[PDB]
Amino acid sequence: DLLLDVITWVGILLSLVCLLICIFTFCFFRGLQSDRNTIHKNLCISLFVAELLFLIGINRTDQPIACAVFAALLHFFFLAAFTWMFLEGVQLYIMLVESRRKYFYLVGYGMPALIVAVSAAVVCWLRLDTYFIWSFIGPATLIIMLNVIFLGIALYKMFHHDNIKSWVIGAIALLCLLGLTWAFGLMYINESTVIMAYLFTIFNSLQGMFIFIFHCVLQKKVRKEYGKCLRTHA
Repeated sequence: DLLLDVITWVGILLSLVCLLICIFTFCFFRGLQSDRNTIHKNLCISLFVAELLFLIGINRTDQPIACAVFAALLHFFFLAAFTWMFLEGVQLYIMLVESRRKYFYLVGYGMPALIVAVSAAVVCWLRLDTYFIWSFIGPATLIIMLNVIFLGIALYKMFHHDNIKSWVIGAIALLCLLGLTWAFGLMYINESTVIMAYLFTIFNSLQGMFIFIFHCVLQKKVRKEYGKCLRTHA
């Protein structure tokens, strides 16, 4: 398990850095700020927190009180990131049919918050032996599928009838990347097979890679603003 952990540190750190490079460029710039800059900022914040909590809580169950906090925080932030891409798909559909910053914050964090508190009322990730690992997976898979539903609706609308097209293609690719990353991420925790846990590292490296290359340098708006700042400063 120790040998595989060496590889995971490389990938998770790369995901943390690649998110970090454009976690602030979503708030450090006063031009980009919009309804797709708050969703894409909270998404990176949630993924950053999830990655950091993973790196600090892979198996450290020596302190039970710390393990419980680790588990609750990770279970909250995973579904927070997933519902934030839900809100990203909803926003991409709305900007296709045609400031709600706090109301996206309400759906983006309230729904994960509602589940965690209610579920708690009834390895440091969770008990994967039935009980309510399925009660976690249910909402997660449901919102992933329904985000796919919106992404497909928008893509089909545009295709049979731009920049929204590129954004929804990037969003569906990013959602598939989260799927194929945090599917092995929930396998690296209860076991240590090199067959999937090792590829979990490269999927984190690609997940962060896509977040940093599509939504931070290939939008022709973040790149232009960063170039403006760079050229003006010196």
